[PDB]
Parts: sequence; C-alpha cells; structure tokens
Amino acid sequence: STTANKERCLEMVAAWNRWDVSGVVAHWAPDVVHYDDEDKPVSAEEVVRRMNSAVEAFPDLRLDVRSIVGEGDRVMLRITCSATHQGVFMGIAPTGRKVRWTYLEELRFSEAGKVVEHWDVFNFSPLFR
Amino acid sequence: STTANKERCLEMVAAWNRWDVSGVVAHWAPDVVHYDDEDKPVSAEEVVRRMNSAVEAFPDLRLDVRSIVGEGDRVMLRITCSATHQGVFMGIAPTGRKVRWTYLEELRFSEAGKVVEHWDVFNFSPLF
Ligand SMILES: COC(=O)[C@@H]1c2cc3c(c(O)c2[C@@H](O[C@@H]2O[C@@H](C)[C@H](O)[C@@](C)(O)[C@H]2OC)C[C@]1(C)O)C(=O)c1c(O)ccc(O)c1C3=O
Repeated sequence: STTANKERCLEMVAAWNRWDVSGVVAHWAPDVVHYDDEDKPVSAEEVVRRMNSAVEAFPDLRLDVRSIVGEGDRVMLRITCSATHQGVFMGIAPTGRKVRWTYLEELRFSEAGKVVEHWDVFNFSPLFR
Repeated sequence: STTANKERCLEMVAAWNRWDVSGVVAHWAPDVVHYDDEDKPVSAEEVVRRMNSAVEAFPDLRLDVRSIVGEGDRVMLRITCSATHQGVFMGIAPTGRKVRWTYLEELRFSEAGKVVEHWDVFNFSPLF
C-alpha cells in the first residue's frame, strides 16, 4: 500500500512529464487540501491554475525524481525540474533561458489511494536570482 | 532500521533546538557528503560554518518537525523554523523581526547509523 502509493506518485510525475495536468488531478480526492508556503489551504482550482500556468510557461519541462520514500499513508519525493523559461509565470517574464529547480512534494493518501493532503517546499530562487 | 534512523534525525533536531551544532555533527559519518542546491558537494568545514552562522543569526530558533518519513536507509523531514533575526545573515544585517521558513531535510544512513549523504531544499522566500 505504501508501495501502491509510491507508484501513484510516479504516475503523477509521468503525467507532468507529458504535460498532462489532468493526469495529476485525477489522483486527488474530492476533499483534497493543498497547503501554501504558510500552511494556509489553497483551493484546488487555484492549484490547477498554477499548474496549468507552469505547463504553459515551461513547456519542455522534465521532472527527475531524485528520491522517494513512503511510510504509512505518506509519500515524500525530492524532484528536480529542468526547463526553458518560455512563458510568463507568476508575473515573471520569460527569459528564454534554461532554468532548473529542486523541490519536495509531500502527499497524504486515503485508504483508497487518493490524495487527501498535499504539501510542497520549493526553492524557486533560480527564477528570481 | 528505519525507526533507529528516524530517532537519530530527531536527536539532530533536538540538538538544533538547544542551539548545539556539535550535537548535529556528532551524527555524521567521517566521510559524509553534503550537497548544496545545485547538487554540488559542500565541505564539512563550510557546512559547519553555515550552521554556526545560522545559530548566531537566529539564536532563538525553533524547529518544528511537520512530518518525518523513513524507508530503507533514508529519512526525509519537512521542518518549519521560527526565529528572530538577531544577527547578520547571508549578508543581511539584523532587523529584529519574527521570521519563518520551511525546508526539507533528507538524510541517508550507513548500516552503522551515521549520516553518509545529506540534501536539503530551503524555501527562503518568506525570509527574503
Ligand atoms: C513542475 O512544477 C513544479 O515544478 C511546480 C509544481 C509541481 C507539483 C505540483 C504543483 O502544484 C506545482 C506548482 O506549485 C504551485 O504553484 C506555485 C506557484 C506555488 O508557489 C505553490 C508551490 O505553492 C503551488 O501552489 C499550490 C507549481 C509548479 C511550478 O508547477 C503539484 O501540485 C503536484 C501534485 O499535486 C502531486 C504530485 C506532484 O508531483 C506535484 C508537483 O510536482
């Protein structure tokens, strides 16, 4: 089941790598809660919007899972994303340049294998250095 | 093995929470490698310098472990740090304000229970 949860996460990475946000969302429970950097909930709709913007802005993006660990109902992954910055993202004008950042994704799964809680830690300084 | 590794991580957290860098370093293997944000190794000496700078900078810091997961020889923690900016930091002079940041800490352990590889992801955005 931790094994099953890890596979689901890899499925979500694969969905990202073919630029299919809908493929990521499909793993969400209907009552999923996403948390921002201050630990405030963010609506699933705003989450989908940020994700859609990333795929538009970083249309060649590639995610490499550097590490993944599962225990109980939890999975954590450290991921590196590489892309070229082609579109506007979170107000930042494209530079046309290669960018690369590393982050954590933490996912909590229900007994049925759907994502019920979701956290991230991003170091986005390559975008605003 | 995962249980013992997680317990070691929490001892390292408790060392930080009493502002004792030595207590953290005590868990390292003799040939530990620490990777920076660009995955470049950082020398022991420089890592310890950064750790000391942080305690000088934020001498009232508190680490709150939000989540900890172990499997095999690795452990990941999602940690929230709260402090007051009382010392110079990464060149920024003190402001005296309450600050807060979140980070991932990932540690890989030897069979003997020492840290052999270590990564972080810091979100310093709130702090900046
Ligand atoms: C490829 O993009 C990213 O690098 C970001 C990112 C990545 C993921 C997920 C993300 O939401 C995001 C994104 O993160 C959101 O948008 C950023 C602007 C916010 O600062 C954010 C980090 O708080 C987050 O908003 C909820 C952005 C980016 C660049 O697309 C994600 O939700 C996710 C998931 O729900 C389940 C499995 C996953 O592997 C992910 C993600 O990898």
